[PDB]
Amino acid sequence: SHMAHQDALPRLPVPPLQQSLDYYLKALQPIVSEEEWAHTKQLVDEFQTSGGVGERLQKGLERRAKKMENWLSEWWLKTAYLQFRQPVVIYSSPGVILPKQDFVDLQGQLRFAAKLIEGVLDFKSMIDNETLPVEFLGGQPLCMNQYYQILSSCRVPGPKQDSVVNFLKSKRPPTHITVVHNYQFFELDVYHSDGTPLTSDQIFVQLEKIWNSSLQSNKEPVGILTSNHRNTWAKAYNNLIKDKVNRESVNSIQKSIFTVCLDKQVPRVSDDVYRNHVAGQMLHGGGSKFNSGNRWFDKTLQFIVAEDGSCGMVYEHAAAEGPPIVALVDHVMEYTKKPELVRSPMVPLPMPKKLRFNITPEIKNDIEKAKQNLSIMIQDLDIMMLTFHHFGKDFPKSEKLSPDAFIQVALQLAYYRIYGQACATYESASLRMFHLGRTDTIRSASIDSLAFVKGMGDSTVPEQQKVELLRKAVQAHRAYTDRAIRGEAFDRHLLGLKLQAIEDLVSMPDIFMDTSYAIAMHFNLSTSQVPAKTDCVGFFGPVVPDGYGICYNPMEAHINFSVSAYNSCAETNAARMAHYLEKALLDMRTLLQNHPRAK
Repeated sequence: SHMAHQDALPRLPVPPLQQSLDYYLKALQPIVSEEEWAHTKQLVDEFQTSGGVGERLQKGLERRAKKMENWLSEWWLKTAYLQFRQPVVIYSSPGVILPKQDFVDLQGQLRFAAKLIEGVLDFKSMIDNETLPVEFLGGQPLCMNQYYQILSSCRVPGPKQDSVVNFLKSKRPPTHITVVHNYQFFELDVYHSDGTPLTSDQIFVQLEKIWNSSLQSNKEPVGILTSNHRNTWAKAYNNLIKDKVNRESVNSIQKSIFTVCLDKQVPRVSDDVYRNHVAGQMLHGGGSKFNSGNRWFDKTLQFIVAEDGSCGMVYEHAAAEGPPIVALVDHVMEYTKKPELVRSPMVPLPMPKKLRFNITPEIKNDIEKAKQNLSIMIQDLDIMMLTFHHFGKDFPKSEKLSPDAFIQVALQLAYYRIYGQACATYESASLRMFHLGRTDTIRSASIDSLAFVKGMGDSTVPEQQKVELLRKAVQAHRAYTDRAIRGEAFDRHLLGLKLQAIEDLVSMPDIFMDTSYAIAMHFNLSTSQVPAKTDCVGFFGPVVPDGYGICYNPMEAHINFSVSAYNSCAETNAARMAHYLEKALLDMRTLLQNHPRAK
């Protein structure tokens, strides 16, 4: 946004080598054996010895920070996403379930979709004109770059690694979105010749034409191709665009401001699993016989409007970070509530262009393979949605405790109660205090959290001691969180040192081949907070086979939770985890309320 704002942003720092390594050792203590830790302790000493390996890699990073706007940006984008070859569906792109709407028929479905589209466009005008209010935290400026990467962008498959395209500020910025109904894509202009955007009224009319132009689900679901493994899709994609019309259709989709999915009616399911199924619809589409073919997962922003009133979205992580999504969601959902103005007469509108795909035996075969792969992926995903109604940010705030820290500690307690030990845990920290900053790691399994979880279930530890361990664990998490936001965390730094060595063509440092590092980076618990004003929540699959994916949005008086796991791992169970988490949150509240400070 504002040039002066961005120019005043500090550059991402390179923490002192001794600092990060000391923090690293501290974070390893609760998750590795005494034997593995003592060894890592030795490797760390060797790594930072004067004139040693680590010393040179550090200087390498320091030279890097001097020459680039952000020393970590490209590396992070490349290693975390562009080089990740698993399908983006479930394993990378987060899904979000929004408040269910009240429409009961197709007309209502199109009307809402029309309103949503207008809302996103309204948000876009602020981004285009850079009038989007600049943001701060604790009095310090926050980078606004993330906002200029979510619209008019798309991920592009590559044989070895993928890439991202962004046309928001190209010579001739896109003025159309893409609409997909019954697996058929349409190019819809949402701006009149004079630059003004179409009204919800005008949009509805265009959506009506699109719906009518694709009444049956009688076309191959080419879109489902985007849900396959990245190496597989890269090849199928190359073949797909050999045809001129296909290439043109793909191009229109890639350049579209965003995509809106008008989903088809799905079978009824028992009430107790309804939310779980809707989450599924937003994350992956539910399957080849449902709405998965009504998607283009390479697209950065996909808004989904279900037939039964439900709605949500799925965003591609390479190009989109959490903050901009939250802002867009809160803005759009409010816009959909603002009083619509009196209907001004309507002018003629063109027919939205259908983006056809010429099917061949090769493309058809690729589609069938994609259906099979996605069916396997979905069958292995175990999702449990939990609406914690007992309390929200209100209780923790009444105890002068950070709600996010409180939740993370509860999760640590729940995990320990089930497995009897702690595990590498990941929570995302925002690095927006720095120019082009994305994320760093907050490690929730710590010396203090382990002390608390153990003491909580130890009959020999007096409740008064248990409550003190609880407050220390929460305060310790809060401190880690604040340090990470200030660039004092160590995970991206250690990654940087490793990448620096790779680039310098030196032998992989021992500290990275260390078993302790492998354990440290294998997150059995991968979490994320969605601090939105809108009553919504996100979800994603676990980052490891034997892990859980836990997302939450703390509201004032309740907390929205999603817990995912893979069935292929017999040791994990989403429902069981959600149950323990609920009880953990409750037991922590009970302990605190019965053992207050002093009068």
